[PDB]
Amino acid sequence: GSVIVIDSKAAWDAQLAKGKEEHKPIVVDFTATWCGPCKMIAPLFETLSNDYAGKVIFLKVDVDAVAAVAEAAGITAMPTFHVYKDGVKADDLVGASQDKLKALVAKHAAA
Repeated sequence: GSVIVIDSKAAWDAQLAKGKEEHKPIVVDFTATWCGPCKMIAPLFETLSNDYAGKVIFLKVDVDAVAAVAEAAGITAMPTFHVYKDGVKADDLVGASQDKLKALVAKHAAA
């Protein structure tokens, strides 16, 4: 896919600012290597990044690799998906439903 891997708070801030400047929504997958359903839904997140390439920005945050971002985002259960617009959180979805992830991305690609 074209998912962007976040490796630091500085990278996070730069991506959120990019989505603001471009007026494109950002969808973020908060994931962990130990999370079974996270690994199950990762292929779909990749496919969606291709399907919406150029329209929606896709980010990935490994919560243990970038704990400062996971903490600031208030993560507690996984998978968690966030949508950012204008640099701030606009929507979220917690859980491994593939139908619901598809619907979240479709809603913001059309909004």
